[PDB]
Amino acid sequence: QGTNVNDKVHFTNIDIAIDKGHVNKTTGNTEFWATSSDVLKLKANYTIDDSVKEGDTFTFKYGQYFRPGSVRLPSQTQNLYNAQGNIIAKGIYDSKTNTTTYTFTNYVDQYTNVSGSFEQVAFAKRENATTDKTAYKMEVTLGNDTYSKDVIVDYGNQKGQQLISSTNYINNEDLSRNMTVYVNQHKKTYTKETFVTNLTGYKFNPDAKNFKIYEVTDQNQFVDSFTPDTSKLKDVTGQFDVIYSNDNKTATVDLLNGQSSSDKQYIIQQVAYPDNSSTDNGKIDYTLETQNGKSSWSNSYSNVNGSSTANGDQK
Amino acid sequence: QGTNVNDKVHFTNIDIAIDKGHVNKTTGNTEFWATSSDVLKLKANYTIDDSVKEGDTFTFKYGQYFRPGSVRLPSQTQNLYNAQGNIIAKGIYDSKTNTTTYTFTNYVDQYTNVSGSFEQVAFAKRENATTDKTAYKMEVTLGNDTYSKDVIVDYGNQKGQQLISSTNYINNEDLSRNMTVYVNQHKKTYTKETFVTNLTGYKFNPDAKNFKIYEVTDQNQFVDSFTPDTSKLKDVTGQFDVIYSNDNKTATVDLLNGQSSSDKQYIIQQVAYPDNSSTDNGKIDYTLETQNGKSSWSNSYSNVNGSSTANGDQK
Ligand SMILES: [Mg+2]
Ligand SMILES: [Mg+2]
Repeated sequence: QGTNVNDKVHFTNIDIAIDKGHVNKTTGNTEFWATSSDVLKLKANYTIDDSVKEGDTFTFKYGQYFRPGSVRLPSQTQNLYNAQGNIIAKGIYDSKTNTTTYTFTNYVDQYTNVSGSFEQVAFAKRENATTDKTAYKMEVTLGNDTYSKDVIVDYGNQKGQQLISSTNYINNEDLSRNMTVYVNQHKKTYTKETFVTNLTGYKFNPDAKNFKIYEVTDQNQFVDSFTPDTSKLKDVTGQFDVIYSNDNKTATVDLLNGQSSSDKQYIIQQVAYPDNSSTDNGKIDYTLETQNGKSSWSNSYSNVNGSSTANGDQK
Repeated sequence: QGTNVNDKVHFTNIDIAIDKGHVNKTTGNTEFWATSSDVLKLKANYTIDDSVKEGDTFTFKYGQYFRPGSVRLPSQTQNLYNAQGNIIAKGIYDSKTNTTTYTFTNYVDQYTNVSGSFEQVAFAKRENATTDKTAYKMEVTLGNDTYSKDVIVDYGNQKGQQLISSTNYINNEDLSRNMTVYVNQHKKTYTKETFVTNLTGYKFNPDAKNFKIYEVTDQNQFVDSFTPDTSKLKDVTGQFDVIYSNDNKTATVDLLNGQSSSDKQYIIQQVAYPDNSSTDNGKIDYTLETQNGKSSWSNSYSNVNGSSTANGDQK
């Protein structure tokens, strides 16, 4: 009962593809533009040996640079279906081990000569696949069958920009946007440095204590993937006053923080929660006001479903 | 009751954008590649005059070349929401008049100073926006506020191909693929002409009488949009023998049809139904076997969700 049957579930035609992929003007390669709506697609065929029984298990093990999901983190639930639309294997995905463990239903005792296929949306493990225009080996083991493919990733980090942001990830359970903002990558000096975030369709939760400010101590902390390793970083959150306003849709912080000038470099992380469950569409707008003027970077969320919103004053 | 309040619902910042759009390498323009996953996005802000009351109506009227929806036809249901996630206007889209009529709830009596916005996925009206690399004026009237934007469409009709297919539309209610296949656009002569369709993840319904063969009598009838006008066409369906096999996943037709040779040109339409409701992913493969060898064209469906299937022999 619970027997591991990795050796009895046989995968063929394993493939990782970039969907849709962006062709690099100069090199001619198709790349994975992770911040331009590309995803990875993992596909395979499989057969199940007849001796497999109800409750037998098998695993999908994903590698260092590869995981299921998209910008949105994968569900803990991962199921496989039959052509009738019924679940035949119930899977639990563990992020810590980057592994899904599937358990067969009674389908495998009710049916013989089973063959199937799947297609799964997949992505870079951003905390490891860190750097723009760099090939990373995307690896997976389905049962005991291994496959790998090199994928060139680009996240578009423009290291000359004084303000640049990206979605780090979307939470699968609450659809919150988990943001990463890079301030001062090019190491200028400022004598005014007001950082404002304005949310459309989202709100901050100040009580959740998830607006975090890290002082960079090494340029290589700014990973191109916008998924820095917050355990390497200097947390200075408590030194700053983050002021909320506009129904928790605006956050303002004086990054000078009582100094007359600063050449400090920052990684800022934030969590923005959709207004309601009818949509997660919206926009997050960043501005940085310095002595030289204002820089801006925005992040828009517009799905293929459409949406609408409205507000008014109750009488 | 039921007062038309088009004059009392005011739209601003109306926009139609191509999402994502494709840049034409030669011309430099951003184009709507309708068969390469682009859609249109209609956006606007609005305000509601306070005198509007429950049951008051307003329209969105779409133009000759523009409609809501995507490759998938729009729902008859079109709602507007507030930031709490509640419906504030219940809409009915009529394809015949290309108009949505919205009815306000009691939100517009219980609230004052209402403003809002929407974002709607939209598309070409393919029966009218027929031709590749052609600008079509995409027009809409929201209330009494009109807007238009020229959009260059491309469907990728390669007129030199002896066989080419496209999705005409996806049915919104049953997710069927409604396909258009062009045979012999360049008008060659054949002495073998076997046309086969193979479905993966879909089945034909032979009983439904929706596999149609039209004999082209004017090159113009091949519209690049793959949405020909079947009223201008010569229906020859009943002359041909369409042979179903492989669990209604394969259809085979001898297009020579008892002649020794043929230079006829054909438009073929078909309807392919998903195996189940858990997904509509899958593929349709077409081949044409002539004296010269075999031509093939395929259409794949791979959503951002993932899917899986399987089949076996019930014990
Ligand atoms: Mg068995
Ligand atoms: Mg009113």
